[PDB]
Amino acid sequence: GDTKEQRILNHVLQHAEPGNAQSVLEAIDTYCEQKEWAMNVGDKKGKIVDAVIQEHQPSVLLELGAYCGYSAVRMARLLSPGARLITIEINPDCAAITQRMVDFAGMKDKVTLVVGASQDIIPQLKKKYDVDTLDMVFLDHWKDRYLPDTLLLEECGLLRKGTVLLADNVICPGAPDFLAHVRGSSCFECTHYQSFLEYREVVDGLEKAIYKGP
Ligand SMILES: C[S@@+](CC[C@H](N)C(=O)[O-])C[C@H]1O[C@@H](n2cnc3c(N)ncnc32)[C@H](O)[C@@H]1O
Ligand SMILES: O=[N+]([O-])c1cc(O)c(O)c([N+](=O)[O-])c1
Ligand SMILES: [Mg+2]
Repeated sequence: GDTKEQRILNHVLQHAEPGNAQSVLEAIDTYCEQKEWAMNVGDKKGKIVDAVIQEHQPSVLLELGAYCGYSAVRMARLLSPGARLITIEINPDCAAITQRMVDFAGMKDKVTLVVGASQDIIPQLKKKYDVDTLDMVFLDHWKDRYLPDTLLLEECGLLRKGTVLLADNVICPGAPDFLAHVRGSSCFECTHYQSFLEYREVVDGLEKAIYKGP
């Protein structure tokens, strides 16, 4: 047998162009529109992710939630030489898929994959992954972790003035406690980017929260 995540990977390996990150993204998006929905950020919201990366030019980018590697490929392809993406994924099989997808897309030199839970890895980023502060964070893991991991990132000293947090799914499925925190707090300057849930006409949005200092 096989799983949805394996079928998405197999579609890419068999139909996308090796070394062509854009072709990998398009193959995933086509498979998910035509065959089986999956929780990749997708094309519409992905254009917004792309725009945030282009506006901030992060040198150290952290992703929480890798899944099959769609967003890791999408983001990595816009980073400059010497920039790096650290992506944390709790499920070892998804992590294996993500590394296979990254490698196929020609992005392996940009990406450090970490297997584990964000809450376990964040407190180790400075000591084990040679992070000082982060330039940007993409939150796209289980939504009940968005608030507590944001507080962990801050308390661990990983945010600096101007660090960008970009959170998927703030409308659907929703992340209301995260939203109330960053919006209400004087420590974050927030902008809402409304769009659509991946591969659907359901409304969703992203929140961009720029840290302003403690
Ligand atoms: C929405 S999918 C990620 C999609 C990906 N960002 C993309 O756009 O291609 C969410 C993932 O977060 C992972 N996950 C859930 N809780 C986690 C945690 N605490 N730390 C790391 N990964 C987690 C899940 O195993 C799943 O792969
Ligand atoms: O249920 N969904 O439509 C989604 C969509 C998403 O984009 C997700 O990131 C998600 N999740 O992490 O649980 C779920
Ligand atoms: Mg999502």
